[PDB]
Amino acid sequence: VNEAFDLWQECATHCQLDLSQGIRSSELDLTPLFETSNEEGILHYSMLLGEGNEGLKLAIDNALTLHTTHSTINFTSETAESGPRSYSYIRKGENNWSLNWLVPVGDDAPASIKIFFLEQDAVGLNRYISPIYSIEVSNNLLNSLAHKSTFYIRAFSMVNISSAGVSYVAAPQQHHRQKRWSEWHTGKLLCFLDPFDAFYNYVTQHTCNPDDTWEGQIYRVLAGNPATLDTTAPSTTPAVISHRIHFDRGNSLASLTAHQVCGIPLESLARTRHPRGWEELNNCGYPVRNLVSLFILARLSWDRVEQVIHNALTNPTPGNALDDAIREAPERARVTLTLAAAQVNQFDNQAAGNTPEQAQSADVVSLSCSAGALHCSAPADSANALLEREHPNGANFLGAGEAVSFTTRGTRNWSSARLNHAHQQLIARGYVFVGYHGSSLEGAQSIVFGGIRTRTQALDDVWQGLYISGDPAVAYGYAQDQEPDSRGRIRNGTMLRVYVPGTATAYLYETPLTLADPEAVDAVGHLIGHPLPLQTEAITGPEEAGGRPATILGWELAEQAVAIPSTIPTDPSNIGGDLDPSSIPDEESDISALPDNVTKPHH
Ligand SMILES: [Mg+2]
Repeated sequence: VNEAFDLWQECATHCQLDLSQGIRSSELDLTPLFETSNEEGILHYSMLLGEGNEGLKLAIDNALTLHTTHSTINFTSETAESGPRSYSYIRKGENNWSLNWLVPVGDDAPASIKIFFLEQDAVGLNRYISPIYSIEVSNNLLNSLAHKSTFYIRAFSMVNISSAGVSYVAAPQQHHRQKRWSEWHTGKLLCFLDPFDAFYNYVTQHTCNPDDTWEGQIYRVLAGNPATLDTTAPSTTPAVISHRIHFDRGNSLASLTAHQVCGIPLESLARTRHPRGWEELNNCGYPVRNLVSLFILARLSWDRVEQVIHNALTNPTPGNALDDAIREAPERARVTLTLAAAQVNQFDNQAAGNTPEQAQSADVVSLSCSAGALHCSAPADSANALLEREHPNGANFLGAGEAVSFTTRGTRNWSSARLNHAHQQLIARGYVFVGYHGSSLEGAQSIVFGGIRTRTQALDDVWQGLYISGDPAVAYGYAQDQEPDSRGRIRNGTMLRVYVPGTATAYLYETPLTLADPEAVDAVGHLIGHPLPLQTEAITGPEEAGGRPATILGWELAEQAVAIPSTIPTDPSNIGGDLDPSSIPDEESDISALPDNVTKPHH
């Protein structure tokens, strides 16, 4: 009796909802107020739960069910095809919290909903956020949640609901489809929603980039009276935001790897509503994902990727699909499988329970790292996920111009003027030039558009990291394919410039000892104040005895470094040749002053 209520009328402002007579339900009917026909954008459903928000069962249709206690918010969600999926959030707050869900609208829009909990301080200001949970659901649920759904609430006695309603923001149609939804699977999602932009700024100390986060799109209420203005606690301190991404297809590791190799937004490799086939996906995205899948099907150790590639190129099994896939694009296979192997090793080391094989289908957790902070600590509840740290990369610093791409005939759309502008933007953001990195065309695409990240390397564990040099002639030797293809051919590659955040300048060390020399290991340990390997440090020294300098960035520093293209071309007439110092533009030499490296330990 009197089960029914009207959330968007009675609880728009405030309602004390009676739970004493058993279950309460409200139709959330959007059909009168919003026609999803010819709309592309985001529905943001929210309500604030006050006193009596503990010991409740909440539901949206039969699709999403939440259980609340004082210390936890637990939920189970339906998925498109993989069956139900359960998450437990340990509360960071003790007072009110908002239930938020995002429903993307449009035939071309993403095939995931977002769920997240914003916890307030004692005085009712937004202070803490849960992980952003991304669930790939059926086309039917995506459509229904944008039309009519029912909200159920039950105790086991009343609950204070306020600011119940729904808002909408249209996707910007001036940006092509890939770019348009690029931040759907990042913490910058919060920058799409007017009430949370400043929350993101205060918690991450990163910009809400106008051109990447829909700035200027009108965020408007459709029903009820939801929170639209910022009410962020002014005392909010920096903290890592986590975005947990479920892949219904079970191909998370392959999709993550394709994102990192190709520099393609992770959303583009997610579930599609209707079979898509973007030019960037058919050329790089799908083939790279497919190579990881074929490697998994071969049942080979991730420790052996470089020997599997070598074997495929020099002593292949004819008609073996993995060998043939490697042979088609060997250098892409090197970048692809050494990235996936590093991700699998990192996953394995996150928990005793974790196995290489659980990595294949694990959720991705995207971490919004705090600007400048040298360490980006993962939340405890991310230990069962594939971690990717969001740091600015080269693509954020290319500035205005046509699309930059890497070819044997040279870097496209990359003038001295564009480099000077990029350099100026980097030093204005406190980044410091540390040297040149030579890579393959595919290596450059990955590092610039995907970001620098750990790859497995055939070398001593203690000397692992990104190998660069202050001397562009050293880098130049690596600015080509790492090994020949199946016909014994090597392509020229790309010269890159590498910049570290200014926060790392005290950890840029130098020794007269030879890098990668077993006899230098204890002396380098003494210099950096702990045994190798390098963490958030770099070491500079002779490449070989008496030789030219090189620099190793520890992988944890390298992740935070930015690579942009050099205007030093690779000469395709003289593949394997020495750098002609006459091919170095004076405008580049002028911006290439190197740091004052630390030569004695701090203590
Ligand atoms: Mg915004």
